[PDB]
Parts: sequence; C-alpha cells; structure tokens
Amino acid sequence: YTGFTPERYNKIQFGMDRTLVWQLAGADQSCSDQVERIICYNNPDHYGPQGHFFFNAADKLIHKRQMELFPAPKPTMRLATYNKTQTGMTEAQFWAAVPSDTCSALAEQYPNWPATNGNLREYVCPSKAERFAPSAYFTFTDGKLTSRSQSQLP
Repeated sequence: YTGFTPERYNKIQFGMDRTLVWQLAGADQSCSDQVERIICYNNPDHYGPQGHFFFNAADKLIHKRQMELFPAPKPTMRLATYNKTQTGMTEAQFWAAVPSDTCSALAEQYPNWPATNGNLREYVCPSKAERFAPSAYFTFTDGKLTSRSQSQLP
C-alpha cells in the first residue's frame, strides 16, 4: 500500500463515516480495513509513516492515531524530565515540565462524538530521533494527566 500523507490525515475529521474516511485516506490503494481499525500507509514500507482510524458502533470516526506522520521535532526526553510529571497535572502544568518539541501527538479520541467529553489525548516523547528510541507515554483524559509510563529513558 501507498500514498497516505499528513495532508490526508489533517483532512479527516471526527464523526466522519467509515466510508468517507476510507475514500479521503486513499481507499484500497493506501489502506487496510482491519475491522477493529483502518490502517493507512504512506508508502509500501508498512513499518513507515501511517495513520490509524477507529470508529464507534455507528461507524463514525472517534479516534485518530499516527506514527511518523508528525514526529516529535526535537527528541530530548530524559528520565529526570519524566520524573517531573505526576498524574493529576493539567496540560499546562505538564508542558511547563516537558518541552512540547520532544513529544509526538500520538492519538486524539472523542469516544462520545458528537459529544466532546471523555476526550483522550495521548503523547509519546522519545529520547532521540532514531526509530524505536526509548520514550515516555502520557494520556490526558479531558485535559488532566491520567496515565504516565516510560522505559529505558534517558
């Protein structure tokens, strides 16, 4: 598969029907429908950049995930930085502790779309730019940090 791009991912919006997401993502040329999710690939290297899309019971988009379409531009994550964070922080308090440029916006979810509550916003913050670098993982539920983990930082 081939052809999924950052510009396509930005065009795709919550509540869109599975059929519309599929078409705008590039359909069979670019995507695989795994049932639980749709995976759409930038190029034939299926370890390469890709978007994933998930649907509610009504087949409307509620969840966008991306790997290397928008990577962390300056990966610098270190364990001392991970140790500044604690669950209960607001996003502002978090970004004062952790530089935004070291994190990738991994996923955004609105499980109750078209209602906007229960928003989950997930970040992966790697320590270096090489693939599979040690990283920290963070989840905000409605703007409060509810999950944090890491392995092998620095």
